[PDB]
Amino acid sequence: ACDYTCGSNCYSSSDSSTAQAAGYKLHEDGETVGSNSYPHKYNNYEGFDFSVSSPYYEWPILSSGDVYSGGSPGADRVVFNENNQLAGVITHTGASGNNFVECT
Ligand SMILES: Nc1nc2c(ncn2[C@@H]2O[C@H](CO)[C@@H](O)[C@H]2OP(=O)(O)O)c(=O)[nH]1
Ligand SMILES: [Ca+2]
Repeated sequence: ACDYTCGSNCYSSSDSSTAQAAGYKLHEDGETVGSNSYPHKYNNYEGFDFSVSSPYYEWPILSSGDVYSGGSPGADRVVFNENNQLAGVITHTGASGNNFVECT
């Protein structure tokens, strides 16, 4: 079973933890990768009720199991805060335009 299901993509806790560690490290170092400059501030326009406090940052989580290092980011993201706490896993899949919906 999946811990997080983003559309058709299946993720376990280990998948999200691994992606998060990568995103947080780049955040600390003040470095970004890809044309969209990840990791970057996630404003939460959607108004998701995250249990942890802002500010939030989004970083891609890939269905291939590999850590994002540039190129196409896909539709899935892990959202973490300044304390390196996981807020949630979101996706553009099943959401209109560039909006997000939570991965169930
Ligand atoms: N839907 C959405 N996009 C966000 C949010 N925060 C930042 N963005 C960025 O705002 C722009 C319009 O959605 C995009 O460039 C998007 O970045 P990503 O596309 O990298 O997620 C947010 O809370 N919701
Ligand atoms: Ca996996």
